[PDB]
Amino acid sequence: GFKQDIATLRGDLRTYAQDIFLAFLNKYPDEKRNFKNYVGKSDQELKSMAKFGDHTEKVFNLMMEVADRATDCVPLASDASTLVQMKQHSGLTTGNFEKLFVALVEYMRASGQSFDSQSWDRFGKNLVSALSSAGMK
Ligand code: HEM
Ligand SMILES: Oc1c(Cl)c(Cl)c(Cl)c(Cl)c1Cl
Repeated sequence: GFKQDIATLRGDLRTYAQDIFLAFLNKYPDEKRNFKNYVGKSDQELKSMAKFGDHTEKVFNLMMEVADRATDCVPLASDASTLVQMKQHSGLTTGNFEKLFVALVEYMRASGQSFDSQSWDRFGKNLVSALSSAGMK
């Protein structure tokens, strides 16, 4: 289930984080307007850029902490308010988080692995709800 999936992702996190984030940026190319430094690069080129690998791993590091702290795929209000208050997320709306979790769930659904895609879908919707409640537009 969901807990085992957090372990599975953590056991190869650099690779999972990079491949899921690339799936997000390729499914939703407009979302690069938040990452202007990633424009005009192929997947292989991005995976060569120090900040791509480091930023994406840190994102997933914190996403897995938030998922691990969740009950029944519902994140702590403390984690939702951290994600809202982050200066790095100044620009963002829940739609930005929605698209990332659509890409993550589609990635899990395409993988040959027994990922609980249903639970990640719930987690993505419940994090969007918690982000709105904590004052993200
Ligand atoms: C659960 C979902 C997410 C988590 C846990 C998360 C976490 C983080 C973290 C930890 C950083 C700091 C990275 C660093 O400085 O090395 C960061 C930066 C950032 N995040 Fe997020 N993030 C999430 C979703 C999103 C989404 C959906 C967007 C935009 C569509 C976004 C846009 C950014 C931007 C623009 C930065 C700063 C520039 C960059 O890191 O490349 N985040 N995020
Ligand atoms: O560079 C980044 C990567 Cl790889 C990911 Cl996955 C995310 Cl969510 C963000 Cl915000 C940045 Cl800046």
